[PDB]
Amino acid sequence: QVQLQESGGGLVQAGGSLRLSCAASGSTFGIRTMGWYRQAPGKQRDLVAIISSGGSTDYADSVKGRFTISRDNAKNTVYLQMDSLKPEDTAIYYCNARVGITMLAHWGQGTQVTVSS
Repeated sequence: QVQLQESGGGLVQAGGSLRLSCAASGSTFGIRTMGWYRQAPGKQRDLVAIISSGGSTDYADSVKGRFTISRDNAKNTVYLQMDSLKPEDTAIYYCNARVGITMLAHWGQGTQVTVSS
């Protein structure tokens, strides 16, 4: 069982930055991937950044070059550095790992990101 603790979001001006933190606990040793998802108002939740245990990363086109996902193994935390924020980035952000059809963990409350202009 893996629990995920999301933090770092909030209200920020366009062009500003936020750093999201996804802290994992439980059977964390075997986590293959970890993704940052976002869910804009009224929209499906989509994966926008993902990192492998090896540190490999992948990004949704919309956030490429602006968001950076990284992990600190010692702290069992996966970060999303969000730079050059746009109003279009407003969403609740969640971290999770997909395991087949289902997810590694119950979805957390996520962390609201609101980008004002």
